[PDB]
Amino acid sequence: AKRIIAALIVKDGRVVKGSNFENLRDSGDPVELGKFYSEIGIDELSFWDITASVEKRKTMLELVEKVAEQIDIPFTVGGGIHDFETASELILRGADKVEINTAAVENPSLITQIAQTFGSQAVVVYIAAKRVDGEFMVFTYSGKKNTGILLRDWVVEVEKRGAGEIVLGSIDRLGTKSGYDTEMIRFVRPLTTLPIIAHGGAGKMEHFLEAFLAGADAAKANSVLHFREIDVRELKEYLKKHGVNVRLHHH
Ligand SMILES: N#Cc1cc([N+](=O)[O-])ccc1O
Repeated sequence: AKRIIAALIVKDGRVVKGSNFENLRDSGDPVELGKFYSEIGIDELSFWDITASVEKRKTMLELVEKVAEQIDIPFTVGGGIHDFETASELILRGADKVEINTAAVENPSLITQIAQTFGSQAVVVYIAAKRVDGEFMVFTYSGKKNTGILLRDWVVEVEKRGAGEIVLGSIDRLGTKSGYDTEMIRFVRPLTTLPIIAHGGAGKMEHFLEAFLAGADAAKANSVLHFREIDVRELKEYLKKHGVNVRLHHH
């Protein structure tokens, strides 16, 4: 089974750079846009917040509460989640999963701490990687720091610490529309039993097929969806056509 995940970069409760969906009352409203995606076949949403520190905590909690009210598919929230209490408030307020990267690399036990209370399934570790001198290396602080840690080693440790999913982000392909980094995905696939979410490089429908052939369990994309370079229901139809298994109350 494969998942298509829409990623929305948000700031001050707005979708950064908005969208091309003229049928929407507000093409820059993350809740309405997310709601719409859920109705046309997106399997999950992922929100990445870049609000300034002062209002950030409150803005992210308001976001997840509003989203959880209106949508029924799973969603992830991320962006500067650095400790357990921040992760916890967001999950309790409505998010299904939290995404972490830098804070996990600096304190791998953070993975375990969140999973202890909320289950491994609530913990998504984003791994940003790039080729450096012929090796896949792990990068932190939004791609600014080469940690010197090998991708191979961090993937294995991440599963060991109890993460539920890995987002595998190729800095080599980010923003290029040249396609997902399938060599990187194939490199990581045999190292872990966790679901792998491909991120970085999506430009056309065929890129998604290639990513799944590489062993990804999900594929995440941003502006190619919001600017409607790819249509969600067309993409699902296309994937199904070529043999990809795509899909189309607790007290
Ligand atoms: N969600 C998300 C997301 C995360 C990162 N990131 O953790 O570098 C980048 C782009 C994104 O859309």
